[PDB]
Amino acid sequence: SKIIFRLLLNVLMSIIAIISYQWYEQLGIHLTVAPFSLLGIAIAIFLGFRNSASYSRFVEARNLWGTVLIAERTLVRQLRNILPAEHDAHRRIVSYLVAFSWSLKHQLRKTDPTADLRRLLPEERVTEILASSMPTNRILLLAGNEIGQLREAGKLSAITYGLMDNKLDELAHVLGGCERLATTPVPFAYTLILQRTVYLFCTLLPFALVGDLHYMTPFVSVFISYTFLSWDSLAEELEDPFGTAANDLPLNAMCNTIERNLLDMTG
Amino acid sequence: IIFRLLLNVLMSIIAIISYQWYEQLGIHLTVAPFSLLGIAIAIFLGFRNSASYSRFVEARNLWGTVLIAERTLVRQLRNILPAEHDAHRRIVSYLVAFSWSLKHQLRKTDPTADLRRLLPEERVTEILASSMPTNRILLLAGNEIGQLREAGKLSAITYGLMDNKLDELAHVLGGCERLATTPVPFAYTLILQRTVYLFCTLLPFALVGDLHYMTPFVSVFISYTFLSWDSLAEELEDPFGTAANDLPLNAMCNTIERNLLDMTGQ
Amino acid sequence: KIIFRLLLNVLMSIIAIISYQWYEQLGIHLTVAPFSLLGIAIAIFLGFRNSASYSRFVEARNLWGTVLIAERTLVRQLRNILPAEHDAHRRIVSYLVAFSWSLKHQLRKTDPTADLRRLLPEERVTEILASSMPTNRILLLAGNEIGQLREAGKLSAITYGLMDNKLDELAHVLGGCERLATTPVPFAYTLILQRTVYLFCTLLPFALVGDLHYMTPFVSVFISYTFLSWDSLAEELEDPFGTAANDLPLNAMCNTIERNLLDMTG
Amino acid sequence: KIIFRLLLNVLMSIIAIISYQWYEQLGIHLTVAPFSLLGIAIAIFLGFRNSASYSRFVEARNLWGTVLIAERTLVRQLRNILPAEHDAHRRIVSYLVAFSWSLKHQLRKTDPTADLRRLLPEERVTEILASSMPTNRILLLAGNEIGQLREAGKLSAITYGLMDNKLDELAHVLGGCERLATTPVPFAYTLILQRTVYLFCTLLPFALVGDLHYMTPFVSVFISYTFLSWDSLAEELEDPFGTAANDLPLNAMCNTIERNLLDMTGQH
Amino acid sequence: SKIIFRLLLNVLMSIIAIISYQWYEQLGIHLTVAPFSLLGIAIAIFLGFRNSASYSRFVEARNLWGTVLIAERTLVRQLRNILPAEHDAHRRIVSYLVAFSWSLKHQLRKTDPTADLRRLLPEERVTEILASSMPTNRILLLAGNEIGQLREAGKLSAITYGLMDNKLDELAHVLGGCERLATTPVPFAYTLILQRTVYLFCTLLPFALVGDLHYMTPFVSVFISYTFLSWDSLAEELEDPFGTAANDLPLNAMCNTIERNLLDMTGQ
Ligand SMILES: [Zn+2]
Ligand SMILES: [Zn+2]
Ligand SMILES: [Zn+2]
Ligand SMILES: [Zn+2]
Ligand SMILES: [Zn+2]
Ligand SMILES: [Zn+2]
Ligand SMILES: [Zn+2]
Ligand SMILES: [Zn+2]
Ligand SMILES: [Zn+2]
Ligand SMILES: [Zn+2]
Ligand SMILES: [Zn+2]
Repeated sequence: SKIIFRLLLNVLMSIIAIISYQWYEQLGIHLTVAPFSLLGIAIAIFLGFRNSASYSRFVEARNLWGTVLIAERTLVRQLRNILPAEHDAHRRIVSYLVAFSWSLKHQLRKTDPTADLRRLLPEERVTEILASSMPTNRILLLAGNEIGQLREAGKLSAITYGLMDNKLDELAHVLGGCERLATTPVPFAYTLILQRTVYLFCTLLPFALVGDLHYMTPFVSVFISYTFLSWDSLAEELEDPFGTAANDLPLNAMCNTIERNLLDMTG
Repeated sequence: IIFRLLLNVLMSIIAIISYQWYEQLGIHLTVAPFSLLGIAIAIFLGFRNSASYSRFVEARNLWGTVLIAERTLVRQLRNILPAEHDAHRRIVSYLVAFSWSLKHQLRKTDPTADLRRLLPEERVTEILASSMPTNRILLLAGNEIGQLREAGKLSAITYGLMDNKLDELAHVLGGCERLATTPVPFAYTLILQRTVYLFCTLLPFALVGDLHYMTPFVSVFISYTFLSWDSLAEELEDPFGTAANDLPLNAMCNTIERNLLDMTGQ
Repeated sequence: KIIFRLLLNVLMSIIAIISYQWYEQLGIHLTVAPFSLLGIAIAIFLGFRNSASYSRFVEARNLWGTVLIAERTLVRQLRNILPAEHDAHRRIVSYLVAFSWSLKHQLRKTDPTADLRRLLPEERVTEILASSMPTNRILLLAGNEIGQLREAGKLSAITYGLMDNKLDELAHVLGGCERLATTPVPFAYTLILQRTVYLFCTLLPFALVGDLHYMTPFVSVFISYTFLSWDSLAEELEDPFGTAANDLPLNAMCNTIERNLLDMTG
Repeated sequence: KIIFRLLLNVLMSIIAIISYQWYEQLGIHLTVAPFSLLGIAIAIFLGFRNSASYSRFVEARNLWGTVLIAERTLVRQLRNILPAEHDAHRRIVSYLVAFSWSLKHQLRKTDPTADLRRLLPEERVTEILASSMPTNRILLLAGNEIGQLREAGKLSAITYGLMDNKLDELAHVLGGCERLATTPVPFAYTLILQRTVYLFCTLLPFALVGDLHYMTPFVSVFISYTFLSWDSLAEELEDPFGTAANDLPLNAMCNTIERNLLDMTGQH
Repeated sequence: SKIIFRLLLNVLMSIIAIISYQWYEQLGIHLTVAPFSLLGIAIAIFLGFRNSASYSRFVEARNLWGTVLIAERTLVRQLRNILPAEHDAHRRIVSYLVAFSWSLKHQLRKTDPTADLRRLLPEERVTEILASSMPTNRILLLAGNEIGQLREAGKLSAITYGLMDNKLDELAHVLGGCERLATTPVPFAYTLILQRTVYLFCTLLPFALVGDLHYMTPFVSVFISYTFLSWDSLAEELEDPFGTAANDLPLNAMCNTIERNLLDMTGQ
């Protein structure tokens, strides 16, 4: 959908290349294919590496969200297995854990967490969380308070308390990894130039292809332009994995899966 | 894969016998632009198959950890409570339930017969009532270990060491679920398949000038190696499938069960 | 500074356009086929190199991501288990925060004394800066604070150990950042490939001008822009701790850390 | 084994010369440009394939490394915690060494009887050999020894846990190696992926004569050597536990760790 | 290096080709550049992949050595933090930790450690350390005897004893990874291929260049051979990161940094 526009332009520069062609020698222009085949292969190589980097940002982001689900399930498991009777702490903690993940989606989508927070917590908490530098980080400190007082209440050994504390550390690592990938994107520094280069190549290519491909120029030029531009825009979607493009991650579904898992695990 | 090679032999034969008419419109196909495109395709094909490959390997890793963490959890119980064979058999049957249930979840098949062969039916009923049955099998197993802990037969220190093995099985379950629902992005294989198939049909048309009657044998050779490589990526999706090059999840589940049993004198 | 070299190449082309006609008396012939073998090879090497430069920048960010993660969870641990002991909260947070600023000045080679005096008594600042490894001594002192809690019976040996592991993480960060700063990417990779990228871009028109006559500036400028752009991209990524817009925003990261740790302790 | 295919390349090259005459007698032609597009595609796929093979080799290399690391530090812990318990030192050490040799035999699909019988008493050798997974049973036996030191009260639960971790590392090695052996990720495609390289290297002189009429054999086999080296080297690394020139020296590694452990308990 | 030698011979093959192009028609050799473009690009792809592997193993070697400093630092931190009064064991452990790094240097450089060992430790210990097949291993065992005796004097708990024991496990992983990088290089086929082919390709190339370019052949055939040989010889450096070459890790300075960190941390 994004590239259909500029594919048709390339058909036009192709028609312009075909109409302008017989005049090359009157206009003084000689444009052979060998120099463009060298330039095109070097962009291919560079598009290959940039796409590899983008995808691996995607794969990392997906992996970090996988750990929210893994580590919330097993903190709840350890609670049910060591303090089975305290359904009261069960429910408090699960709300923090469910809050943490919706809070994190908003942080990364850069949207308002007030609604989701009120749906799950008391409004005194909702405002303690909204007041923080980082709500997600505030939610974790709160979830740790819940576990801390069970230790001070003697319901946990220092060993079974260390076991659950380690799961909140796993979520701290998820939080940091998501902020690194969010706020430190792939260097934009050249993404502007990284893309300027690929379309400049696609319009000039028919002008250099016609001499060989007299009337087939618009076909082979559009085929070539398709592949180069598809790869470059996938590279740019996948490179903001928390974005809202169609190939980005489905953070809403993932927060829902997370909610259903913990609620099913406590009630 | 074998069908589209023949359409290529046809295209090349069409190109051969329609070659007379090439300058009628001034349509002319050079090899040069097609070798630029064929090289930009080989690169992207190379990178994609890389991701398909890494995805398949991760799934084999995950399943390998099942065997490892289950072997080592049963090892600890045998080494620490060599007397308590009742707990031995209980914990082994949950650990074997987990693999089978994970397999059935990944293949979206019913785990009921397997679960009943291993567990008492009250336990099966608790598991299948869950919207996440394999995750609940872990809660049960964690319970067996915990009452060994609450009955004083394990110290907090080794209880914690066994709980950690359960956390490893939890990472397998998550990673399988994440892989199952997170394919390599479809946009990748969409444009690879559009681009690879178009390029193979057009190719004999551009080879016919250079190779007069030789195009069918060289154009077919070129398209076989691109389609071989492209279809390798498709052999490495669905690692949890049932196909011949999909993982042998059943045989791996039998190995798991075979190990834990010979480990407890059965 | 890269744009400068573009215009030199435009000149190399117009000189090569006018240098061209006399080529007879010296007998110099330059086809473009050999130059496409060399430009391809350079592009392969430049792509592999940029990959290494990007992976080094990424590891820099991960390192800094870990101080923020490790300092947050150490302070959360303190407030979760000793929520009364705010006299140790303030001392440790001040140590954690000074570790970050000291780490930053260390990587940027600037006087840290302002930040240290702003966060610690002049007794401390005199002591830390007397050491040859100031960031290492801050970790040592932060280790004392937890250790004194360990002897004061306020922490078990277990949770004393758990907080020790967070200082360990910060020890690995200090080491990793030091290792990135002292061990630059093998310089053989930067200027020897900078020279061959440079030589290649100027010598390119003199080999193009045969096939392209007055297009040569237009096409040679395009190619050179491509190579010099990608090569300059690897320039930036590969000194991640530098002071430059594209480089890591260390001052912001340290302010976020300080605001987070204080926000966790009012 | 590959020098045979190189010589067929000089042969094919002589056919190309003495029959090129009659090629256009039919109107059949072979330029270089199509075979240069195809050879570059193959070279790209060879790089990626060799990248995957190599990373299989490095991982098998890291897992064997961990065997030596974990056996050394477990024996170190045993010596440092229980300096007096030499009978226990000796029993565990022979299990550790039995584990390594039995892992080598398991990966190479050879018989471990002689190494087991040199190191352990026959009641345990028949028990180990009876088992479904002998290396796994050796780990279980090593674990019983550490278990009875705990039940006898000679170890804290903590320091008993520090050594039990050492056994878990060896269990991860065992599983990683099992997966790197019976799980070539793709199979009978390497048959395709290398048959492709074989046919390209035979058709190459037919496509080279026109440009370079009798020089083809020297150029045709230079190129063939290049392509077939990279391919066979990929297949060597693909199977790191094999007996090839570029595969793992498991024997040197099993001998190093035996030598380390005897030197570590005062048997050298 | 030895590279500049090989650049000058390319000036000879070119002038040879310049002055022997005369006889090409008479000798019946035709050498289009096109087939050499296909070989060159192939080799460039393989060289690109290989350099990556070389660079990776170099980066890993620097990483391993970086952990020596981290693990030794924090071990000394834990000792002061946990048993601040025991400056006597502080000094013995640190001399072991210092001997470990110097011995690790000698082991990787394959040089005698006796001098550095004599400088740092009593004579009975130097003899014991030099007897072992792996002195770095024996040094870790000795440092661990120190920690162990502090545990059986009741001066450490089982937990804080564990906290410090982990640091020695870390050091063992360092030893193991370094030993692994030192004994397991990139498979030598990777280079013999890339050494024979890159060299052979670099000299046959002007012979193909002369017909297309006649007297420019030297200038351009040299540019190409510099690019390939730079990239390939640089790979060879990065593959022996523990080598005594100029571009290899500066192991002596890292052992000096390590010795000075550890002395600064302990009063001196
Ligand atoms: Zn986890
Ligand atoms: Zn509950
Ligand atoms: Zn494990
Ligand atoms: Zn039993
Ligand atoms: Zn952490
Ligand atoms: Zn406070
Ligand atoms: Zn270890
Ligand atoms: Zn002994
Ligand atoms: Zn460490
Ligand atoms: Zn001291
Ligand atoms: Zn001439």
